[PDB]
Amino acid sequence: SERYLLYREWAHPRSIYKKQPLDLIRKYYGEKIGIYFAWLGYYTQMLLLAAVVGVACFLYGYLDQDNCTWSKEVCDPDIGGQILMCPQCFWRLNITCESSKKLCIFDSFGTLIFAVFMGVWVTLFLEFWKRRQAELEYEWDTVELQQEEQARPEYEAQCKCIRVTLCASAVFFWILLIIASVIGIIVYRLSVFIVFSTTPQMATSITASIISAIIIMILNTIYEKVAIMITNFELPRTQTDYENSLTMKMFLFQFVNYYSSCFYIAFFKGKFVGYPGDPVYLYRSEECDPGGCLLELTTQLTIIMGGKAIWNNIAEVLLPWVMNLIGRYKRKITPRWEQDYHLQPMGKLGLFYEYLEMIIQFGFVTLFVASFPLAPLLALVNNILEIRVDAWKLTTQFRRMVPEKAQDIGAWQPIMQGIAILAVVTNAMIIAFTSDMIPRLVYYWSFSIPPYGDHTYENPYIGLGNYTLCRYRDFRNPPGHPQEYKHNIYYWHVIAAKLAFIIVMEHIIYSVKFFISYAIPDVSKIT
Amino acid sequence: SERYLLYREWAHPRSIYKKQPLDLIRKYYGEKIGIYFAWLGYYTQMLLLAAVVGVACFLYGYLDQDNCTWSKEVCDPDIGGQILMCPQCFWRLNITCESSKKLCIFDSFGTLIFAVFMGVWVTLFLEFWKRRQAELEYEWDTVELQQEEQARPEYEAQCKCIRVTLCASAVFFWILLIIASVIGIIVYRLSVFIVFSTTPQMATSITASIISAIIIMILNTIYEKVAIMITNFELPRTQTDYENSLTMKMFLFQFVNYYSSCFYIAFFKGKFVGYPGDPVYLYRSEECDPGGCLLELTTQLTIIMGGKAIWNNIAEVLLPWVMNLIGRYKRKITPRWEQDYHLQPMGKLGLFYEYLEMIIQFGFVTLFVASFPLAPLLALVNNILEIRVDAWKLTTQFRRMVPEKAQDIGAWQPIMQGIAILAVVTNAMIIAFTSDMIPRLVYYWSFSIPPYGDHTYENPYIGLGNYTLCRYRDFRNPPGHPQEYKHNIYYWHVIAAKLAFIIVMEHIIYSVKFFISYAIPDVSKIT
Ligand SMILES: [Ca+2]
Ligand SMILES: [Ca+2]
Ligand SMILES: [Ca+2]
Ligand SMILES: [Ca+2]
Ligand SMILES: [Ca+2]
Ligand SMILES: [Ca+2]
Repeated sequence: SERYLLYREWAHPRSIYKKQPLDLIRKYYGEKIGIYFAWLGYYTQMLLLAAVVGVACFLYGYLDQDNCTWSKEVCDPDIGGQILMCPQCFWRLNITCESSKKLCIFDSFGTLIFAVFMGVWVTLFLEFWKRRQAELEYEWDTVELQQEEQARPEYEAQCKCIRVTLCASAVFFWILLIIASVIGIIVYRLSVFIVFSTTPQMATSITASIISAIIIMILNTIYEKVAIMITNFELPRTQTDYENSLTMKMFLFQFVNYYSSCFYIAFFKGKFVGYPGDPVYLYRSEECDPGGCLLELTTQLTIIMGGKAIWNNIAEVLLPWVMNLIGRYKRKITPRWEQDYHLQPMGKLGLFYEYLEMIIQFGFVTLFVASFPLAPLLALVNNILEIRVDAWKLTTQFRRMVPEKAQDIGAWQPIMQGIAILAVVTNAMIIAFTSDMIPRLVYYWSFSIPPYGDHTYENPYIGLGNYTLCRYRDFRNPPGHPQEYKHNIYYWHVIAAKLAFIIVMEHIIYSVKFFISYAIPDVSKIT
Repeated sequence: SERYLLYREWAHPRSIYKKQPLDLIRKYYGEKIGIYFAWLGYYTQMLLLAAVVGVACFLYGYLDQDNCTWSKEVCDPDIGGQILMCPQCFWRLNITCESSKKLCIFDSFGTLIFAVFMGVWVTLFLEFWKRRQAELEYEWDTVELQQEEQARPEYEAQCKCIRVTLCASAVFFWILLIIASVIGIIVYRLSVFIVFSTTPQMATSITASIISAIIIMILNTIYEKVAIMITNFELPRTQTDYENSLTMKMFLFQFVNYYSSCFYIAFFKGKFVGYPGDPVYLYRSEECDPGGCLLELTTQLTIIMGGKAIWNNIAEVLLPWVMNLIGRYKRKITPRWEQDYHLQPMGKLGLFYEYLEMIIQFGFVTLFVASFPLAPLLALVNNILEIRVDAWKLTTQFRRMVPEKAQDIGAWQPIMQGIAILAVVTNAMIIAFTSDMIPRLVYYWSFSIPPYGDHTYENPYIGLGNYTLCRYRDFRNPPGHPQEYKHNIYYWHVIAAKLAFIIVMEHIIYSVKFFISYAIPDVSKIT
């Protein structure tokens, strides 16, 4: 009774805090299932330390929240009460004072330290993963005879370059489709901010994040179906080619869907707004708060990740169980074959979707870690739950999966490598453009001086208000400058500082990654 | 008589324009010699197209030299004759007019196009090289039984972590030694510019380049001897470990020696000079011409490469021949063994030094290609000569080398990969900081406008001259500014433009390299 023990001591909510019998699940399910579960466990282990360091940096930021001079000035009625921000489509900073209280934690030097540590942690991730992979290759004898692969039945049924190009054109067309949907989310925020105003922006951002997550979830299944149909339409000569093409297309689409809103908030929202005179029109691109949209990006990421965890895990629990229930309703002693056939077959893909979910989670954790250090914590929790729920679906709900030989996770590993190659740069960008820490450091080290400071060490504006001078979130020329409402020394200084920081961080982190890869061998000494 | 034919149709100055019998030299010398010669031939083939495109861009620059507005203004007595440059340690731009005539060609948009093409060419280099390597692996059956390697006799004579650390400390100490020698070259220019002044800077730069090349050549043999002694002092368990350690140490030292002056001119010389008030002291770091030190870097690179080619090839011809002559003088029908024993043995290293020379040439061609597009041309010539001279030294001068199995060039290939990873960035930097094209483009696209321009579309200064206002090569505040002799909008704008260009070029070129590597498979379809 291998399955009885495998369900009692594993694949059960009660046994969630027990080690995985990797050898036993290899003997039962197969090599691919075992290596997937081992990879998930190692990912959880690394995210544990990631979360510990993130919580440490978050506590550092929370402790320094009391000494946040800018946030306290925002919340100070003497100065913050006199802030007159220009309209987006004349809200004072007071309504955003509490936001600043939770925003100074988002952009603090502890967050930069954690971003550097996250680069280091991503570096340590892949090397130890491949060391463990070689260890498992030796232990389980994964390296065996790789005989010539049999052609797919649909490929041989009808026995092609133009078709591949048409498939690529359709994939890019659907990429433009989801991009247009995200633009609709931009239109939604513009349309719903006015009614919310009659701070409203916080609820608007939360609702927009919820709507975007729901749209992503809805479109995920639609693209799964259409991509399966398209990949069947094209002809891969082997099943491995089918798997690789489907992996590439699904990864591209899920990357775009999940990270389109995140990239818009990090690198597009509020970047190109100009000045109230001659504002940029498309129409009337979204603006952002003085402290940047790092708060909005953090809210969006937290909402997406938590909703994904909760709702997706509940769905993974129920949908196989719902299908089993509906099969049992179709219609008491029953044999093993009858008991197992009335369960959903896994399919030739299998763990592809769970791998895709974990890769999306890795992208959320690494690509956008400069926003809030608390992403790994919840991610760790997710992984914990994931191990059990997946195991449950592989033991009780679905049938038994045919064993497969898999010395590695497959095309997901190079994808992750590329992800890291992007993620470093992305984090740098988030610290530079998205996070307003660079302007604060620039002020603190170059403008408190007496030469720059004082310390020793249509026209709807008139219709919508009776204010004389409004403060905009830009470094452009204030009134009294010879060329007012235009770029100045401050704006180009800040942009140069951001670009120099990006270059320095990219080069230093890449050098550290190269040093770690060279010093740490890909094969363990014990192995 | 294999050697007779191999000397008649190959390894001879007359047969310099004939294809290499790769199969015949594999049958005679071995796998490693054949793969080295094939790699050199393919490198020459790629440098042929590199040189063609470089000459095309150089001709474009020479044709546009007539329309170089800045250079013609420099050579115009009405404006160029009124240029009053501040002293380095008050030379007018007229003495440098001809230099500007040959400098506008150095920094032209054709050079930027050629730098992009050089990134693309470096990308195409390695992929086709490894395709050819796999083809040769299949053809020559290079993949054979790699039995356990025998321990070195000196390693087993005396049967260690502290010793390795001491060796690394000594290597870094000698790196500091050559750095100090380059600093002495900096002191030499400061000391010899005054006597040359009594344009002098051109002759000073040429003499400094000659002296630096001679010093590099002198120190090369010294480091070869000391590195051999140190590597014998340390204990590698196998000959391959000895080869890898020697390769790393020799490559690091030769990289530092050859490229220290180049990096100083590109990224150190004239970068930190400040303003005549409170100048930077160490003492009195070197300054540069208004058009940047790209002319000096081009002169240094051309001198180093041409002198290396000519003198090093003559030495490779003569030194084995000189040793043969001195052996024959020691003391007529003689047998084969007597005829061949009176020749210098190749040694266990063999083609290591020729590989090192070619890697240094590749670094000169790629790392510094943003200076002058004519480097590949001469480099091609070098390679041509190299093939013959090396072959001669392997056939007539030295003895026959023991055949060795080498499916690849070895540790030089990853080194080259890293070189390319640096070279992209380096070229970007040379275009940004070293090349003054970015300030010219910034002016042409942002300062000709009426708001910025006028077009519609101790104190030794008084002792050394009676001038009132001198023009310095910096964007700092001119007199009349509220904070004069200080950074302004222009300087930070230019620095931001340089950093943004570097970031854009790095990302675009890296994306192109990734696309080329992914699209072009590492194995040929015919293979
Ligand atoms: Ca999930
Ligand atoms: Ca799951
Ligand atoms: Ca590594
Ligand atoms: Ca040479
Ligand atoms: Ca040579
Ligand atoms: Ca490739």
